[PDB]
Amino acid sequence: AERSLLTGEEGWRTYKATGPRLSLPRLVALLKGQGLEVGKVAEAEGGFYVDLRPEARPEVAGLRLEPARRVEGLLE
RNA sequence: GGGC
Repeated sequence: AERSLLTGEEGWRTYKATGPRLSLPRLVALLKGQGLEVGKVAEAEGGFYVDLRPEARPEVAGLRLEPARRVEGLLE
């Protein structure tokens, strides 16, 4: 009863990540460093969308994270 | 499906 906005797959919640010196590998490193499991990541004009577990409550210093309402500005 |  909870699906990724990037994939369709159940068990994910899509977040928008923004911040300075952002890049895919660094983003993935910061998250996994907090012991979070990381699903699909996709780059957008204003940052990255990243899938996380719905029960996870992610706090990562240096980044702003918020549940994505709409997915927009994907580089594709 | 990815480790500054």
